Amino acid sequence: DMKKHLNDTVSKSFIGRFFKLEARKTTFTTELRAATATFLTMAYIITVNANILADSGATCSINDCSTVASSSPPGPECVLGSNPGYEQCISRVKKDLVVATSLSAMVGSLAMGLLANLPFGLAPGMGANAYIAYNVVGFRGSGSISYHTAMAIVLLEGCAFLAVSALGLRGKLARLIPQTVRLACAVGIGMFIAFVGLQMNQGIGLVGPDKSTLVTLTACAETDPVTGACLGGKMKSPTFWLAVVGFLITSFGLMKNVKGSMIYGIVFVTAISWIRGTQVTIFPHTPLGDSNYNYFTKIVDFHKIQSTLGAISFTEFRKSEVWVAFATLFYVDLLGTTGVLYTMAEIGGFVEDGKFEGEYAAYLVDAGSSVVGSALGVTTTATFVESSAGLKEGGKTGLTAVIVGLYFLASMFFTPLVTNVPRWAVGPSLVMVGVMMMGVVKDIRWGETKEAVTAFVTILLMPLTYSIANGIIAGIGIYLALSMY
Amino acid sequence: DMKKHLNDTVSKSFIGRFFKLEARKTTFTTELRAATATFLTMAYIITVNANILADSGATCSINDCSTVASSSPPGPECVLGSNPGYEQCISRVKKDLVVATSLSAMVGSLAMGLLANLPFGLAPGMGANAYIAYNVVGFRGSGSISYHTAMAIVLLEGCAFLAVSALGLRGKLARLIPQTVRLACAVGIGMFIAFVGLQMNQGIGLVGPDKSTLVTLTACAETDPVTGACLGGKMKSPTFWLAVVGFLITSFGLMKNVKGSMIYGIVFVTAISWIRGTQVTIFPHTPLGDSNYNYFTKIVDFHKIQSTLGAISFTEFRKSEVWVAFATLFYVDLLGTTGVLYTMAEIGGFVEDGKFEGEYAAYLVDAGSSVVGSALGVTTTATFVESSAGLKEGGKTGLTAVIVGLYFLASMFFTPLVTNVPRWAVGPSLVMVGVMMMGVVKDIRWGETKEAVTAFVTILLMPLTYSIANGIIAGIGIYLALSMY
Ligand SMILES: C/C(=C\CNc1ncnc2[nH]cnc12)CO
Ligand SMILES: C/C(=C\CNc1ncnc2[nH]cnc12)CO
Repeated sequence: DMKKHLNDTVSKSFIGRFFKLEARKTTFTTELRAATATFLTMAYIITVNANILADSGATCSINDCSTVASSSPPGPECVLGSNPGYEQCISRVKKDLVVATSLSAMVGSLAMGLLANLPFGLAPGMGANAYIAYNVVGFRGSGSISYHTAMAIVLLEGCAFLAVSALGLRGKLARLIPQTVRLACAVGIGMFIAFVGLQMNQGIGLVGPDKSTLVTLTACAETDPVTGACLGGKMKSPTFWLAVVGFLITSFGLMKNVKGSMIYGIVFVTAISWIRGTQVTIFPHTPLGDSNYNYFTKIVDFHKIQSTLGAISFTEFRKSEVWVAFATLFYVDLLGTTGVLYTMAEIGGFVEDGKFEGEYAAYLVDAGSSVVGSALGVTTTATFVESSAGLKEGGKTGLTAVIVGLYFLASMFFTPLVTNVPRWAVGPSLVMVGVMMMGVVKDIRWGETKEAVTAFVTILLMPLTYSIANGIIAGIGIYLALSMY
Repeated sequence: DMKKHLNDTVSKSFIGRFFKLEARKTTFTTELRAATATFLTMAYIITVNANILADSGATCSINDCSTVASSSPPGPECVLGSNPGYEQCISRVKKDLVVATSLSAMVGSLAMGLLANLPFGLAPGMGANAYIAYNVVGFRGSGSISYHTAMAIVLLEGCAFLAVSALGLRGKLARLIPQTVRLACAVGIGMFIAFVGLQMNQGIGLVGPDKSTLVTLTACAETDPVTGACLGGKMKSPTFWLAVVGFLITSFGLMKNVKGSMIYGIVFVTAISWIRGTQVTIFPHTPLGDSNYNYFTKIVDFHKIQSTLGAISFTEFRKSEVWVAFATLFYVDLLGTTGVLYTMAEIGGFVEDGKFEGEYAAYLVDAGSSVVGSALGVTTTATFVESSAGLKEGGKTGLTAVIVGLYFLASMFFTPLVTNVPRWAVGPSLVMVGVMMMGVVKDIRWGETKEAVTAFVTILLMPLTYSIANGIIAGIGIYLALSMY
């Protein structure tokens, strides 16, 4: 009877009256269990998002390169790599981005818990970060838009979404969109994300260049340090097989319904790779590896934001090729939010005939916690679909988001253990999230050619052309041209 | 009453008794209408397959190159292009391949009509030719296997299939395969075929190379003649827009259910491109264009096979990297035939409780008419899924295949009109067939992760790695590893 008296003294306290613990039958233990389940399922993003945004040309630029035998280092030599100053800068930025993402997940999860009494969790999810980490800012200073404007457009989009959802218009704005294009985009983004975690610059290394044909299987061991082409060997890379083993371990966690799956595989691969000396190690004997090991000697640390702190440059909104990014970010956010939260509501005992009793505040918290992320060094956030563990277990009030935020407190003190995760351990998680996103393709009306052609074009043009915007543009254009009357 | 007496004098003739026109209620007019419908739907392959196999490094080799200022032309300079002798050789081979494909479609359609009394049509379909035109023989002499062995493996596979289906084993052989892998392969082959008709060497030219990322949108006009890289311009290619217009015309033929769709778009684009003088023309003012126009001056011709006549080299079955191609061709044929014909049977009034009354001969005719194709210059054939027009209209006997063969007689006399079809008019047909193949993805069990992971891996690894065999191997390996007990 030890649990019963704790539950009832909590319920009769002011917390219980504030959250109405008596109504919507549930106890403190069930809510805590739901919160820990959701955290275990969704904890994979503290490192995945940080690693995605770290190799995305952050504040570090050509001005922070080291000194070489030449007079001054020009552009395309430092951003490529093989330079100590830029590597140290990127290591510091990757160290900072973990704390930035944890703070961005806490601010917004606490808001969703307090302002609205709903059991959800918020953090900067896939999509928008996968969009403006390789398509807008490019890979290490590529593309046309610098990193400063990439946060400015996120701030503008968040403010625009807040304005649009405050006074009621977004309900009538996201309903006129065709039904097939929404699902086609949702599938194409997942396919593109899965494709990203395969190349031999951000993933395991299963795909590379070729002269005659564009893409060829090159999981190859002799790997040129400067660029990444191989001088022999095929499907004998010591790291690719370990990554595949980790992916198999993760995949054999989805069946039999284990609590959290991706995090276990990530930590298994990382723990195996932490061994100093083997050919699969993450700390080599170079001075960079020595510094990384010296920092890893201590397991807990209190890092302070010093590099990518709030710093927004509003001096680039005078040209083209930037407003299109804003338009497509608005489109993607509107596509996601309009469906994910309403679908998530049905699992719980919340959906009513024509209202939700908390929709208005939940939609404003989701958009509201985007300015805080833009002036932090991260991208837009969204209600997580992979929070169904809590709704399946229990808990109908704001003891899920608050406890998730309290757990995320105990996630930024372990920065040394989250900064040395190898790049090849991320790939399996990206592939798994691509599979989960693609799982919805069975809801598309493939019968009539009008929807089938549009869906196929939108799905295909995203991974091949390596740009999310082209798929949406080509889907909308085909749908408009076919329906000309 | 003019039609009635023709119908009854045909029925009471020996043809009617031989085909049992009285039973399986139907008349001569209905069967002829069904045959013309099937021919109009499926006539798109006389030129598509010829164009696919023409730029696949045919008998033409380094020994047929012209004379230049150097002593002798080495390998990688002639097969690339920009040489008169090789261009003339490839033009002659493309001229011959149309007649070869027409003969291969006739022999086998007549057999399916006479030996078995079923209304189907046979021709070398997509898949196997898309496989051994860019993956085995490669693009113009690439890869590891010469063109001579590519026909030898087809002959061996056809003989093996005939032996396997003669004495009953293939019924119990194609049933132990997992259900998800079959559909995953069927979708991946379609995706790969659609991807093929996009590159700027065999398709419209929407996809090309890039340094940082592997694939980038490059529908670009300034196009280097030697290789195909552009020195400026984007999405302003005068031929890409015409190809897109043709694709739209074809797509606005699938709704409203017009008889044949792809052929109309192909002939529209080709007729527009036949104009001499414009920047989109197919006959330029170079001597090659002058010779092509001189041959096009006459509209009808009786071409005789002179280059790729039966010529099989059985001297390469001593090494590796060839038996794997045989195994995967056997796998693909077994995957296709086991489902397409049984599904096609249900539409007609033929399927019974446990038999088909004609399955045994139909399965042997399909495999039997592969040796004749191998010793002709083409690839394996299969019963066409896009013959549903006849079964929907009428006709329950062998007046469909015989009339289809008679029509294919009136398709090789028009070689000049089938040899000058531009390369950019083929792409829309490839994309449309990719859409039709992908349409089946809704039948895959995406619920459980065991099937979803396998299906996603098999679907994704085909277009990215640019090889059909890798997708099948990676699907089978994952399915075997996940189910280890
Ligand atoms: C809505 C956006 C991205 C969509 N991503 C996600 N949307 C919903 N749940 C998730 N879990 C992980 N990532 C996501 C960006 O605004
Ligand atoms: C079975 C094979 C290829 C599958 N291709 C096709 N299978 C069935 N119908 C068709 N129509 C056009 N192409 C096809 C090769 O043996």
